[PDB]
Amino acid sequence: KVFGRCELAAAMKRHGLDNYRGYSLGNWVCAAKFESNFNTQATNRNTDGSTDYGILQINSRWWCNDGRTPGSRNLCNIPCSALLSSDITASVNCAKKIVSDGNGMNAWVAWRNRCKGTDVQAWIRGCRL
Ligand SMILES: [Cl-]
Ligand SMILES: [Cl-]
Ligand SMILES: [Cl-]
Ligand SMILES: [Cl-]
Ligand SMILES: [Cl-]
Ligand SMILES: [Cl-]
Ligand SMILES: [Cl-]
Ligand SMILES: [Cl-]
Ligand code: NA
Repeated sequence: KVFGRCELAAAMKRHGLDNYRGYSLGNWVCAAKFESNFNTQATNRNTDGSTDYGILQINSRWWCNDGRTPGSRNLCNIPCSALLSSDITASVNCAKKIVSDGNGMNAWVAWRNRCKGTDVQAWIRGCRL
Protein backbone atom coordinates (compact mmCIF):
# COMPACT_ATOMS: atom_id res chain seq x y z
CA LYS A 1 0.00 0.00 0.00
CA VAL A 2 1.18 3.55 -0.83
CA PHE A 3 -0.22 5.86 1.87
CA GLY A 4 -1.17 9.46 1.40
CA ARG A 5 0.63 11.89 3.70
CA CYS A 6 -2.34 12.73 5.96
CA GLU A 7 -3.62 9.11 5.74
CA LEU A 8 -0.32 7.87 7.18
CA ALA A 9 -0.24 10.63 9.81
CA ALA A 10 -3.67 9.39 10.94
CA ALA A 11 -2.65 5.69 11.03
CA MET A 12 0.58 6.49 12.96
CA LYS A 13 -1.35 8.57 15.50
CA ARG A 14 -4.00 5.81 15.81
CA HIS A 15 -1.19 3.34 16.60
CA GLY A 16 0.26 5.64 19.29
CA LEU A 17 3.36 6.87 17.52
CA ASP A 18 2.45 10.53 17.91
CA ASN A 19 4.85 11.96 20.47
CA TYR A 20 6.20 8.50 21.22
CA ARG A 21 9.58 8.95 23.03
CA GLY A 22 9.01 12.67 22.54
CA TYR A 23 8.93 12.55 18.76
CA SER A 24 6.05 14.55 17.33
CA LEU A 25 3.94 13.01 14.57
CA GLY A 26 5.62 15.11 11.81
CA ASN A 27 8.98 13.45 12.61
CA TRP A 28 7.49 10.01 11.95
CA VAL A 29 5.77 11.12 8.72
CA CYS A 30 8.95 12.83 7.50
CA ALA A 31 11.03 9.65 8.27
CA ALA A 32 8.49 7.47 6.39
CA LYS A 33 8.51 9.88 3.41
CA PHE A 34 12.26 9.59 2.90
CA GLU A 35 12.65 5.96 3.98
CA SER A 36 9.91 4.46 1.78
CA ASN A 37 8.00 7.28 0.02
CA PHE A 38 5.04 6.00 2.08
CA ASN A 39 5.14 2.57 0.40
CA THR A 40 4.58 -0.31 2.82
CA GLN A 41 6.17 -2.76 0.32
CA ALA A 42 9.52 -0.93 0.02
CA THR A 43 12.60 -3.15 0.43
CA ASN A 44 16.25 -2.11 -0.08
CA ARG A 45 19.40 -4.23 0.26
CA ASN A 46 22.29 -2.88 2.34
CA THR A 47 25.98 -3.21 1.34
CA ASP A 48 26.50 -5.48 4.37
CA GLY A 49 23.87 -7.90 3.01
CA SER A 50 21.09 -7.01 5.48
CA THR A 51 17.82 -5.66 4.02
CA ASP A 52 15.55 -2.81 5.12
CA TYR A 53 11.79 -3.48 5.08
CA GLY A 54 8.61 -1.40 4.92
CA ILE A 55 7.35 2.14 5.56
CA LEU A 56 10.13 2.73 8.08
CA GLN A 57 12.87 0.60 6.44
CA ILE A 58 13.53 -1.56 9.50
CA ASN A 59 16.83 -3.45 9.11
CA SER A 60 17.16 -7.29 9.22
CA ARG A 61 20.62 -6.86 10.88
CA TRP A 62 18.93 -6.25 14.28
CA TRP A 63 15.17 -6.11 14.17
CA CYS A 64 13.48 -8.73 12.02
CA ASN A 65 14.18 -12.14 10.62
CA ASP A 66 14.56 -12.62 6.88
CA GLY A 67 16.59 -15.86 6.98
CA ARG A 68 19.44 -14.46 4.87
CA THR A 69 21.26 -11.98 7.16
CA PRO A 70 24.03 -14.01 8.80
CA GLY A 71 24.85 -13.07 12.30
CA SER A 72 21.93 -10.80 12.68
CA ARG A 73 19.32 -10.64 15.42
CA ASN A 74 15.49 -10.45 15.42
CA LEU A 75 14.85 -8.07 18.34
CA CYS A 76 11.23 -7.33 17.24
CA ASN A 77 10.46 -11.05 17.08
CA ILE A 78 8.89 -10.91 13.65
CA PRO A 79 9.48 -12.05 10.11
CA CYS A 80 10.66 -9.09 8.06
CA SER A 81 7.79 -9.89 5.62
CA ALA A 82 5.37 -8.70 8.41
CA LEU A 83 6.89 -5.27 7.99
CA LEU A 84 5.47 -5.06 4.40
CA SER A 85 1.80 -5.38 5.37
CA SER A 86 -0.80 -2.80 4.34
CA ASP A 87 -1.62 -2.67 8.09
CA ILE A 88 1.24 -0.76 9.77
CA THR A 89 0.85 -2.38 13.21
CA ALA A 90 4.01 -4.55 13.01
CA SER A 91 6.15 -1.65 11.69
CA VAL A 92 4.87 0.70 14.42
CA ASN A 93 5.42 -1.78 17.26
CA CYS A 94 8.92 -2.54 16.01
CA ALA A 95 9.71 1.19 15.48
CA LYS A 96 8.73 1.83 19.12
CA LYS A 97 11.42 -0.65 20.20
CA ILE A 98 14.02 0.86 17.84
CA VAL A 99 13.42 4.43 18.98
CA SER A 100 13.69 3.31 22.63
CA ASP A 101 17.12 1.72 22.02
CA GLY A 102 19.17 4.75 23.14
CA ASN A 103 19.71 6.97 20.10
CA GLY A 104 16.14 8.05 19.52
CA MET A 105 15.29 8.62 15.85
CA ASN A 106 18.96 8.80 14.84
CA ALA A 107 18.59 5.03 14.21
CA TRP A 108 16.95 6.14 10.95
CA VAL A 109 19.81 7.71 8.99
CA ALA A 110 17.34 9.43 6.53
CA TRP A 111 15.60 10.98 9.56
CA ARG A 112 18.93 12.30 10.83
CA ASN A 113 19.98 13.63 7.40
CA ARG A 114 16.68 14.93 6.08
CA CYS A 115 14.20 15.46 8.96
CA LYS A 116 16.06 16.27 12.16
CA GLY A 117 15.97 19.99 12.96
CA THR A 118 13.66 20.82 10.05
CA ASP A 119 10.09 22.13 10.12
CA VAL A 120 8.65 18.64 10.56
CA GLN A 121 5.18 20.01 11.40
CA ALA A 122 4.76 20.76 7.66
CA TRP A 123 4.33 16.98 7.23
CA ILE A 124 1.03 17.00 9.15
CA ARG A 125 -0.09 20.45 7.97
CA GLY A 126 -3.76 20.44 7.00
CA CYS A 127 -4.43 16.85 8.16
CA ARG A 128 -7.62 15.99 10.02
CA LEU A 129 -6.22 14.26 13.08
CL1 LIG B 1 3.93 13.90 0.27
CL1 LIG C 1 4.95 17.64 14.16
CL1 LIG D 1 19.09 -14.41 9.03
CL1 LIG E 1 18.05 -14.05 -1.41
CL1 LIG F 1 17.16 -11.75 18.44
CL1 LIG G 1 10.65 -15.50 11.01
CL1 LIG H 1 -2.68 0.59 9.33
CL1 LIG I 1 15.60 11.20 22.06
NA1 NA J 1 17.80 -10.70 11.33
